[PDB]
Amino acid sequence: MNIFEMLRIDEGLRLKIYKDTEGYYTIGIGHLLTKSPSLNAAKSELDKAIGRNTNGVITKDEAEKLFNQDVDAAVRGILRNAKLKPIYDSLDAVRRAALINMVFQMGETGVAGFTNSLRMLQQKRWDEAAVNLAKSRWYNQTPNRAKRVITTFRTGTWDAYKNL
Ligand SMILES: [Cl-]
Ligand SMILES: [Cl-]
Ligand SMILES: [K+]
Repeated sequence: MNIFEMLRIDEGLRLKIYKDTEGYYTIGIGHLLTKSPSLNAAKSELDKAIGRNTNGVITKDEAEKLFNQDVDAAVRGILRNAKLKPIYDSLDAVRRAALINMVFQMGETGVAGFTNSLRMLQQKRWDEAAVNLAKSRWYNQTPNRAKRVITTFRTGTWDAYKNL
């Protein structure tokens, strides 16, 4: 297991524009296109992102290319953020993937807002961090995914993803 495999499980793979859990146009492996309710806007983006006039469908290789970029951008965002960098630096590699996962799903700004959870993580109070992380809109809206990510932070193992 690794961050790519982890996120592939959590986000799935769809080759045509679809709506994510929040109702937002997305494609490939969780690549958010826009928060706009306009499909045309989403199609625009798709074309910009892939570099060609697509008509809302992409190939698997194209989906994987956006995913590679997206994982890299999440790591990049954590590293540039004053609130997240120290947390990321303090973690082991399995927990680092859990944080990248959160940032991919909600964005740098979003995760940096998790102040208290972040502090418990940096303190390495795993059980407490896990309880705290669950007290969130994130957990309530995507509880199965959240539980997976939280278990990863709690244990430092991939047990939540094995068998998937
Ligand atoms: Cl993009
Ligand atoms: Cl879920
Ligand atoms: K998805």
